This record gives sequence, C-alpha cells and structure tokens, in this order.
Amino acid sequence: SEEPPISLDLTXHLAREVLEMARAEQLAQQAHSNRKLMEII
Repeated sequence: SEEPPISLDLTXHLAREVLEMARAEQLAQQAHSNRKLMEII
C-alpha cells in the first residue's frame, strides 16, 4: 500500500472477464453438468 489503486481500478473493467467469464464457466459447467446428472434423476 503506497501507490494508487491503478491495478485495482483497471481490474474493475477486467472484472467482466475474471468474474463474468469465471462465473459464466461455473454456471455453464454447473448448468450442463447439473442438467446431465439431474436429467438422469
């Protein structure tokens, strides 16, 4: 903690990558995995 939050601020934009993409891949894996498993039950 010395320099300004430049990397944090820019990460704000890129949150639509590491949080949107990550969250999507989780919802997608856990949509189709869950759907394939649940389709069996």
